Amino acid sequence: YHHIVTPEAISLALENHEFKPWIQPVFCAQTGVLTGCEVLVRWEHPQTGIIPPDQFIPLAESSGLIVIMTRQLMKQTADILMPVKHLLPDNFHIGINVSAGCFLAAGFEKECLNLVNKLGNDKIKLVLELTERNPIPVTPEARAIFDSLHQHNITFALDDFGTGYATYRYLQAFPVDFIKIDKSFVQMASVDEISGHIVDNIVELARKPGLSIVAEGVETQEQADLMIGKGVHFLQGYLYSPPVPGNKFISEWVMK
Amino acid sequence: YHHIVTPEAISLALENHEFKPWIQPVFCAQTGVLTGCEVLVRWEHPQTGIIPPDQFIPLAESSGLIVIMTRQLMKQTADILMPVKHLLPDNFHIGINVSAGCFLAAGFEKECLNLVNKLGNDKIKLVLELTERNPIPVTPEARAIFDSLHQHNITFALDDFGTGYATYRYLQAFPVDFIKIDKSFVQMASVDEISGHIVDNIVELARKPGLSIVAEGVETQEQADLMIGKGVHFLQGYLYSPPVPGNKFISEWVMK
Ligand SMILES: Nc1nc2c(ncn2[C@@H]2O[C@@H]3COP(=O)(O)O[C@H]4[C@@H](O)[C@H](n5cnc6c(=O)[nH]c(N)nc65)O[C@@H]4COP(=O)(O)O[C@H]3[C@H]2O)c(=O)[nH]1
Ligand SMILES: Nc1nc2c(ncn2[C@@H]2O[C@@H]3COP(=O)(O)O[C@H]4[C@@H](O)[C@H](n5cnc6c(=O)[nH]c(N)nc65)O[C@@H]4COP(=O)(O)O[C@H]3[C@H]2O)c(=O)[nH]1
Ligand SMILES: OC[C@H]1CC[C@H](O)CC1
Ligand SMILES: OC[C@H]1CC[C@H](O)CC1
Ligand SMILES: [Ca+2]
Ligand SMILES: [Ca+2]
Ligand SMILES: [Ca+2]
Ligand SMILES: [Ca+2]
Repeated sequence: YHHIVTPEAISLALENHEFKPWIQPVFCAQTGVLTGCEVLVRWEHPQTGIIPPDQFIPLAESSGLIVIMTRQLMKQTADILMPVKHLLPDNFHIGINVSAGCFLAAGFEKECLNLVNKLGNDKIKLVLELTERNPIPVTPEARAIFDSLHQHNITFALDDFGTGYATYRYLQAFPVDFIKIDKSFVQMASVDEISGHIVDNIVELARKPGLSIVAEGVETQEQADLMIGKGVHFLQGYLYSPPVPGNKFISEWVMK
Repeated sequence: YHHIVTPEAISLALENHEFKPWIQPVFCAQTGVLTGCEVLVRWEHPQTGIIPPDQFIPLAESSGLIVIMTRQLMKQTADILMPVKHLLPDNFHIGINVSAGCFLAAGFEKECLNLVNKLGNDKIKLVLELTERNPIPVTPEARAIFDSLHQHNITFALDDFGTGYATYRYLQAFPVDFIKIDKSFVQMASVDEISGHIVDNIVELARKPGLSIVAEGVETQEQADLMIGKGVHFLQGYLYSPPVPGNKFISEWVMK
């Protein structure tokens, strides 16, 4: 078959609450312990099964529907974690992918605070994951939103570090708290006379005062060893677990 | 807008010859003259319009249908250029994206030769664009195909340079003739204290093989200037032209 995703299809799916948060664990690189997670959206379409984000997020962004989607994902994430919030490790980080439209929408900050207040400000840390692809623009208006969120104890990550066109300029405007190295670099062989120099360079550029580095996309122990050896702070990847449904995240990570 | 497609849908589209070669011009960095092109597939679906490769190539590759697709694209490319082959610049390069399945299929080399023989061996140069993503495996069998194609005056490019896990190893197994710097790096701002150091590093690593370098994805004169100044040999990008249909490529680039 040939299914076509249009704004009308996404909008109906939102009405039916078919966009679910799946969750991928994040770990301390030095101790191996659970420190957090990233929420990754999945469209659980009753007739066709699970549709991944690459087959709808870009249209959700250009149509504006992402705003409603992310609002639902944040409510649902809170609903999943509320019953086990007392079992989470202290300072448990929750990563939410935030596109430019979401960030700039009126009431965004109130939705962030609502998630934090449900789970416990003393307990979790909300991490808003931003990207240089189709980015938040550098305006005083955008920086004011960013600063207000920071003042309310919300933090930020930069996704896909090493792939952006003007990353220093971006970080100047949006001084985030975490740098997530793009998976492409995380998976490069240290011994390779080309690729080992690339990942070396990217990781060195990522070392900035106060910024914690997350190596995302770790698939093998040898990738993990390279990142650990470079003093990266957090690890995320298929080696540990792909993203899983809420209940499975609770059963396999919060409880283990 | 997002098309969720099955092997059965691709196969029917191949039966209907709906996969068309679009063509993007490539230029000499020093003189600005037309030197070649890259063929980029477009699914011209009669009911829904033009579907880009990101919404079907990966399934074409995993299903095996890419083999038939590329065979069609090569025949069609020859059919487009045959009527104007005498008007092409001498040594006109034709870049064809070749996935692992295509490369390894019996009769691949004969399909390459058929294209070359139609357009003229002393006239064009067929360039097979390979990628480290889902790559040809490093086996004696694979290297024998690669060598035989080289002995028949066919050449190779490495796509997406700067993104592969073990690029030196890859080039040692598959000693290509051109390096294409990935667009992500070509578009980095030289003045950026992060991104300028990344593109600097990637371009210096791209010299290491001592091959011709193509900068793809050039969108601004400043990107072009950075690449020209670094001694890159060829330029390709929206600054000059996006990929266009065959007739338009002939009318706008081949002809004057
Ligand atoms: N091969 C491999 N892949 C790994 C590994 N570890 C993690 N990943 C995948 O890498 C992606 C990480 O998220 P991302 O870079 O922000 O990249 C994300 C993000 O840009 C976007 N996205 C996902 N969820 C959301 C969302 O709720 N909102 C928005 N605006 N974008 C989202 O979709 C992209 C793709 O998401 P997913 O398909 O869920 O793909 C996810 C994740 O499952 C690994 O070890 N190996
Ligand atoms: N933003 C921007 N983009 C530019 C610019 N100049 C060129 N591009 C785009 O960058 C891509 C370059 O091809 P690629 O990296 O091999 O990346 C290709 C290639 O991996 C694959 N693909 C395309 N045609 C074929 C094919 O016939 N066979 C196979 N196996 N893969 C193909 O799909 C990918 C995407 O192709 P396209 O969507 O046609 O996208 C093309 C091209 O239109 C620029 O200045 N700005
Ligand atoms: O657990 C550490 C956290 C690092 C920031 C990332 O964005 C989410 C997880
Ligand atoms: O025109 C020069 C050619 C360089 C190799 C590329 O793969 C296509 C164009
Ligand atoms: Ca992310
Ligand atoms: Ca990533
Ligand atoms: Ca290519
Ligand atoms: Ca590329």
